[PDB]
Amino acid sequence: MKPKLILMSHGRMAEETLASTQMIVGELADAAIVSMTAEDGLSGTQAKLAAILKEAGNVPTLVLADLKGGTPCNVAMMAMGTYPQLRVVAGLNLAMAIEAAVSPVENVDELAAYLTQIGQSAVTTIDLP
Amino acid sequence: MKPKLILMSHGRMAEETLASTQMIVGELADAAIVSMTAEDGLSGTQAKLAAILKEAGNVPTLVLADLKGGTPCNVAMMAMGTYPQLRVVAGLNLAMAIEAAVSPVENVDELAAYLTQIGQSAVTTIDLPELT
Repeated sequence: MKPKLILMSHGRMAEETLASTQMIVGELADAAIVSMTAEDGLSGTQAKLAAILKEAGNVPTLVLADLKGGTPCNVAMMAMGTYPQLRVVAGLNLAMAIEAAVSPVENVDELAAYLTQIGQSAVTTIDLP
Repeated sequence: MKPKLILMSHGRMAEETLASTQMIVGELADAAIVSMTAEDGLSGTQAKLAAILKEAGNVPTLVLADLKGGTPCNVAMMAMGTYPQLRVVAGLNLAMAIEAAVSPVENVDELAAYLTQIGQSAVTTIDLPELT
């Protein structure tokens, strides 16, 4: 067993990140997606996430959110008041999604910490000789 | 800003990253995009970036690439041998794109260093306060 994965973003970034991840790891990438439109706002985004979390119930779950302090990330954070096995990591990049897809890490806290280090290590300037 | 921006990725991730950025910072967020499809491979990806870089000439430019070691990033890296004022940062996330879009930083090396720091700081585990 493995935490369930959800990618959340403004607009269609998260949906395309999943699709891009599938170019590298194929069907191993299978996260649920919350794509906040401008029509959604806070309440629409909350409802979208709530439909996913309600359908899963009290199971280890990790949201990879696009951006600290954006409405999608805020909504994921506020859901942690309800779901004790939900964790959230912000700053979604493709390395994080690939590693989340392939990681055998079971524990949701360990997975969050690992993907946090992965995502940070993935950001570098490409420095030529 | 100063440097021209290019976002590059496998698939349409870069494309939608720009769209999301514009919806946060406004219509002034601008970047060229390379979307490497499953049919592109090396030559097609090289050609897509070359069309953009050739159009702009020897102008300070920053590529924000999705993933180190991927073909999009490698293609950007290879272009640096031809374009002396091009730099590349890998690990694109939304915070990096927002900050790039509004940054008034004119020097390319300063801008790459800044966005590297932004992109790393952007990645954190999120917690509700506990104050109850």
